[PDB]
Amino acid sequence: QESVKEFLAKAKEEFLKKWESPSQNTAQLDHFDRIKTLGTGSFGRVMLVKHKETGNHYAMKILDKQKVVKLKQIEHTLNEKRILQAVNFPFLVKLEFSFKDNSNLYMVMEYVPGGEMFSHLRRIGRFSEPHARFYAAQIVLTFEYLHSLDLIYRDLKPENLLIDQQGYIQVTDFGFAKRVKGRTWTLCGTPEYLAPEIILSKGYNKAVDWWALGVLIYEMAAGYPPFFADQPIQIYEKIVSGKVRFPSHFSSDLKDLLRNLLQVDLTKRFGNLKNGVNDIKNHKWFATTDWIAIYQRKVEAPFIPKFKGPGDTSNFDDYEEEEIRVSINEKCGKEFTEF
Repeated sequence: QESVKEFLAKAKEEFLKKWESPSQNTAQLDHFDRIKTLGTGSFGRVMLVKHKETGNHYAMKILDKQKVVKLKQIEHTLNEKRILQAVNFPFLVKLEFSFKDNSNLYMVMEYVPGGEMFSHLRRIGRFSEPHARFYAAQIVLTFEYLHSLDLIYRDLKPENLLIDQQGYIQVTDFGFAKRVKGRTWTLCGTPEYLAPEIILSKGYNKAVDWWALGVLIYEMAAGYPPFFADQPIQIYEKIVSGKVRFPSHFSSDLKDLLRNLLQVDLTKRFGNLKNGVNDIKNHKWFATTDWIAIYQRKVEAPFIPKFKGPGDTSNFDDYEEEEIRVSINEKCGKEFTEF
């Protein structure tokens, strides 16, 4: 409908204004108190912090510049911040401030206290089809938004979907997101979610995000991913074969949708045909979904996470607490000039 076309035209205008003129240097470290480490990786961490004057809580992602350089993540880190400061959609975590110092890069996000979808899925075992469909619809609308801005996301997996106080999704971690008109070539993503054309080192496109949506829906409704194996080389063999076995408890509509998203030939894959996202939105599995009501957050969620307040960390786990050190000498200044 023209109403959807005009919504996406405005969304792209607002994105491009911030993309061309990015905000920089909008807070500093000593404006915040550190509370707890919420998760950790190769070159970065995420910490719960509290702003000292307003009392608001935030999730602060901290990247060590020297480690970003050594793990060959310069361009990816610059993509992450420039995209996050320019987007705006109900199911994306919001960036509130960004800054750098002699040692680190910082992205300060709104804190979502309900935890990762991954924790809730593994607790309960699997989601019913209605529960999986409520989350899937939010991912379909978010990919329709991002792809209309020429953005590929490239990191869909249950750990990157946080559950908010209303039981809706907020997508976090734009470390592999990129603005792409046409093809791109980098190997990135978690093994169980990789499309065949990434494994085979091709020039690939936004169709890899619709493949990853098929893996996510399968894992939500089964409890485990479709190409599961003990080591990556065996996972990759299963993916490129694309043979998939479905549990008997899956509906016939779910099986049919998943055969069309987990299509090895990217030129035949739902989301990547002449009708684009509408082949997914009009599929029988989504017949009960009110797309407008989902966007407006008017549907009652299947599940509300248990937590005590905006500073509660009980839905996240425990990590060794390490210093946030800042050198007296500036490191890697040239590489990160635009941040």
